[PDB]
Amino acid sequence: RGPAIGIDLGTTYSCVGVFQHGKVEIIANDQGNRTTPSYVAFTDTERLIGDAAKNQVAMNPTNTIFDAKRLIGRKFEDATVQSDMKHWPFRVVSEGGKPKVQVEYKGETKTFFPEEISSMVLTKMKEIAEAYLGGKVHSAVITVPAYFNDSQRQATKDAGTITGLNVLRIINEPTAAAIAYGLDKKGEKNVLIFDLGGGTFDVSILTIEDGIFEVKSTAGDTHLGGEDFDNRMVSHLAEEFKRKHKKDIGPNKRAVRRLRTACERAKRTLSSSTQASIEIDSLYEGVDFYTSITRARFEELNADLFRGTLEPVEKALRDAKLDKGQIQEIVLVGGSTRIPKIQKLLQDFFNGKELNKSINPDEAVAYGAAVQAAILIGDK
Repeated sequence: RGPAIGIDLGTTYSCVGVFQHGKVEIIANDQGNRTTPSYVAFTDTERLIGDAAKNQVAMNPTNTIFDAKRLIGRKFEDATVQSDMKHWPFRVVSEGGKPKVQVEYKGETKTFFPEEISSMVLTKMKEIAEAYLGGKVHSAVITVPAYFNDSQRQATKDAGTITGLNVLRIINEPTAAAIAYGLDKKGEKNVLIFDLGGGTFDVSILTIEDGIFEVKSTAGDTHLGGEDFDNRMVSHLAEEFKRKHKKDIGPNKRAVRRLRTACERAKRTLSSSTQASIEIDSLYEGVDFYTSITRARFEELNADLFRGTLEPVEKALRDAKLDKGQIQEIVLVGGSTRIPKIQKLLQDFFNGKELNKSINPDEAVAYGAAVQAAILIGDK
C-alpha cells in the first residue's frame, strides 16, 4: 500500500504530507509552496491545476473553478448550493439532480462533477508527493469537515478513486489536527479545534479517550475568513489613495484587485511584524501607491470580525454542555489563526490557557492525516 500519505483537501488550498523515518514531512509543490490552491482552470488549449490555475484566475474567471468542496456530495437544489452559486463567477448546472460546473474548454462547453474537479486537485497532490519521494504513491488518508454527511464523504473518496489512490480512510479535519499534536497519547480529554482559514471558520469540540475520538459539537461560519480581513484593509487604503491623490479606484476592477493582492501580503507580514509596506507601481492613471499600515490599524479595521469569532466558541461549548474550564486542549488550525489579536482574544476567553500552535496551522491537518496513514499501513 506504498508510502504513508496524508492529504488535506481544502476548499481553496490543499496540503500533502508524508510520514517517513519517524516524522512527518510536509511536501512543497514545484513552485516551492507548501500549500497548493484547490483550483482547476480550463483554457483554449489546456487544463491548469494548482498555482498555475490560481495565477491566471483574474484573466479567466468564468473558466477557473474553486470551492468544489462546497458542492461535492450535495444535490443541486440544496439550499447551500443555491446560495453559494450567487457569488461564484463560474456557472453551476444540474445533471440527474447533482451539481456540475460548466466551463468553456478548447472552444466547447463542458460540464464536470465536483468529484471530477476534486480528483484533478488530488492528482496534483499525488504528483507533488511523487516528485518529492520518487516512485509512485498508492494510498492516502484524506480529511473532511466533521459536519460532512455520508454522501459528501463517499464523493470525496470517489475523487480519490478516480485519481487512482487507495483511500485508506476518510477522517475528520479536527481529528487529524488532534492526532498531529499527539493528543490521543498525551482518561477523557476535551479538545477544542479553532479552524479559521481563508474562507471558512469551523469550531469543533472533541472527546478523546483510549485513542477513540468522538465529535461532541460543531459551530462556526461557512463564509468567514482571511478574505474578509483583507477587504477591510482594501476599503481603508482605497480611501487613503483618494485622500492623497484625488482619484477614486472604486469603479476600476483591476486597481481594486491589485490593492487586494497587496493587502493580502501586508496582512501576512502583520502576523509577525508591527507594520507592513504597500508598494504598487502605477496603481491608477500612472500614480504609484507606496504606503505603510500598522498592525494596530489592521486590528482596529477588523475589531468586529476578530471578537466575533468567540461566539461560535461559546455556542460549541453550549451544545457540548461544557463549561469553558472543562476544555483541556485548544488547537489552532488555518492560516488566519496566526493573527496575534485572534490568539490573544482566544487565550483571554480561556482564562490565559496556552494554545497548541507549534505546527504551522496551514499544515496541521495534513500532518495528522499523514500520521494516520502510517498507522493504517503499518509504517508506524
